Amino acid sequence: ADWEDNMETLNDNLKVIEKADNAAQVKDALTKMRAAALDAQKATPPKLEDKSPDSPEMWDFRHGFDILVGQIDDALKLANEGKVKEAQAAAEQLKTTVNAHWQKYR
Amino acid sequence: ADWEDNMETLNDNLKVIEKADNAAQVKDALTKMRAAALDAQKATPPKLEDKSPDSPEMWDFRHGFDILVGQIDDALKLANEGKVKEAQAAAEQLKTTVNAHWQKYR
Repeated sequence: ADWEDNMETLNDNLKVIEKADNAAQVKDALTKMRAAALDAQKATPPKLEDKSPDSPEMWDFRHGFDILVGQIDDALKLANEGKVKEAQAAAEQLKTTVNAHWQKYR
Repeated sequence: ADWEDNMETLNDNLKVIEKADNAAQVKDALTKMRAAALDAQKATPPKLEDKSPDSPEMWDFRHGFDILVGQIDDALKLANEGKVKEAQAAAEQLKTTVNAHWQKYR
């Protein structure tokens, strides 16, 4: 539940989704990502330790993770529709944003 | 806390933000919208009462409100930066998505 471990779970489950061959594996990885993205929004990365809870920086942080959760939800939509290849593509598109957020708040 | 009340809250606070003449008014209305959107996302909307909670339609529902929350976050970012004109503009962009979600799931 600290921010780095949640970012790792996001990062690791991206690789898992790409190597995934079946729908259960993709859905499991997306479910783990959604949980990790919501838990990461409750955590404090180093660049936010000294920032007020209503600071623009905190709101920008929350924005990034709420959008990420929204995108993982849409990937879960596709997966549950039986469009698993589309769901994997949707997830893979998150890699640069996950990595960008990882570095921004490091 | 049902979905209809929360959608009404999103609707009416959009007009509050439109007519606001000070920063606290916009920030509080966005705060009320955020609470309404998150509370509305925990609910089951009328259109989906007959659907599994793991259904693609429910993930699409969750995706829409997660994106909406994400956008409210960014408007609160802007308002707390003291760019209330920009916050108002960002909030106007939600009136479209609020109304579309209300129409889809009512």
